[PDB]
Amino acid sequence: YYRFNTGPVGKGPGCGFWAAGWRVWLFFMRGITPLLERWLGNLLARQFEGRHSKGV
RNA sequence: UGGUUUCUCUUCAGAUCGCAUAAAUCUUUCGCCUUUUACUAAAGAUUUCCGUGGAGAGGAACAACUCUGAGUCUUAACCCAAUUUUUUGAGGCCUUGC
Ligand SMILES: O=P(O)(O)O[C@H]1[C@H](OP(=O)(O)O)[C@@H](OP(=O)(O)O)[C@H](OP(=O)(O)O)[C@@H](OP(=O)(O)O)[C@H]1OP(=O)(O)O
Ligand SMILES: [Mg+2]
Repeated sequence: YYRFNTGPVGKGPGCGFWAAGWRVWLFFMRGITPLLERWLGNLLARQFEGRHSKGV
């Protein structure tokens, strides 16, 4: 925004440069994918296999 | 002495790259601090995921070929006659050695 709102261009909304935040949130997904695949796999495996009482 | 786009599989590659950058586990300190998660911010040890490269094999061509550029019997007209070279100052004779 400091580079965007420099001269005659004011301080309205008017700024879609979503590439930076887009990269930031996709690099979040890059690492959250194993964690959520493991967590959702255990969720589905407990729902369809049952809970093991004193197994571990 | 002479010819590649795409799909899959296998294998080997991360001591200067993937000129980009996430998460997790352990162990040790921490930092807050009702306890457990969920966390702070460092060191270390390890892993997973999104990507990548080299080689080989096979498939799908929707590219087109062999007097052709380069020959082991064709094909760069120029390495082809005045003192330094591929055109003789040559010619003649005689003695020595088993
Ligand atoms: O109000 P300020 O503290 O001056 O800052 C605001 C705020 O952004 P910050 O997060 O940097 O404060 C606004 O964001 P909101 O949280 O209010 O949504 C933003 O507007 P948008 O983010 O909605 O675009 C706006 O930007 P601007 O007013 O330039 O359009 C920006 O103002 P400043 O840039 O003047 O700080
Ligand atoms: Mg209790």
